Amino acid sequence: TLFEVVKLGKSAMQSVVDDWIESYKQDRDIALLDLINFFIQCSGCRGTVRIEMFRNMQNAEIIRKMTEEFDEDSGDYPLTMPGPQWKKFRSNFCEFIGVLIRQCQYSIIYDEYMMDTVISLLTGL
DNA sequence: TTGCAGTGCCCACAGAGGCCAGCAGGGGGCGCTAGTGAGGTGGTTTTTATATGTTTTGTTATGTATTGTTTATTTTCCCTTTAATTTTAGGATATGAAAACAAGAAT
Repeated sequence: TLFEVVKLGKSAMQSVVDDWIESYKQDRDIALLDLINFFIQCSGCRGTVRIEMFRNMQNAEIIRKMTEEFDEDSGDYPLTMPGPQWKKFRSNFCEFIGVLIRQCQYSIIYDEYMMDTVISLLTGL
């Protein structure tokens, strides 16, 4: 529930950034799954990415499936819904990306693992 | 004149072939109808589309609460100066205790 944790009043953004760093050092797959799930539920898609469906089958059919499994109740998406709670949601989202990527610049960002999948999925979407 | 060898004629029943009704062969043209097949029109609904009313969303303005700012009255740390207050002899007191005297008592 990293989408909800980042959204619903995160006390310290660097704290959950370090939590994601610790989970990635523990196991790359689960932290990558959590980051992808965070991005998908940040896109307004209420579908949840699973371990095998992230690991095995590719990103374009993931995009097609989440287009089929968007599960909307309205046409609005979290980038345009009214204001306050969602405005601070968007700010926390941007700051989480910035702090998470910038904090790993010393040793983690040269493992050549997360950026391939992240770039592929984000480019496809 | 006759017997014999050969001819004439008349009939008749077969023999034959045209005449004729009967009958079957292939094909042309009409009287009439059941049964679909398709095409056109009308009705129905229906579905898209359009417009109106209500409500939801976004924007604006006012009031309250929070943070900051130079005063500003504590307040408090640090002097130099007294006002109790304490300590050390120095003399006087007192209350005791021997010491001498005087008074019973004994020898």
